[PDB]
Amino acid sequence: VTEKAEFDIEGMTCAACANRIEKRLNKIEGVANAPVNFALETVTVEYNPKEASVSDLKEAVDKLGYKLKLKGEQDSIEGR
Repeated sequence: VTEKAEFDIEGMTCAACANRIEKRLNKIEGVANAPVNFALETVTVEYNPKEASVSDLKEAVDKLGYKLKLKGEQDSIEGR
């Protein structure tokens, strides 16, 4: 179905600005959820690697102005 990926944020960390992320990611067709964090400096995306990719959504964030890159997956631990 969908894969639960994490991305680490270099630029801004503020609720309303970050809120644009949600829409900028929800733009991806093959998306389910994108409950990004607006303090912890981490974006978290639930999307399928069929329709878009990390590179695409990364571009959406770069286009906002501030840089994005993958970290790994949901959380630092919880192997499941």
